[PDB]
Amino acid sequence: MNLRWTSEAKTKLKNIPFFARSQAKARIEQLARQAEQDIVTPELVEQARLEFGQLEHHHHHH
Repeated sequence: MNLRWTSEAKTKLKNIPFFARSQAKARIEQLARQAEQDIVTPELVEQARLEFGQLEHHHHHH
């Protein structure tokens, strides 16, 4: 069900907004499967956090 979260990854997950933490967790663990790893690094956690940052610049319109 869940993958192996590193201590650093756990901390990184905490740095993510609660509203999107479930969202991010789903992304992070899916990214781990993209690498076929059972253990998620804080780097994967950052990736999910970054992608949400890139796709959302607050004013999503012109």
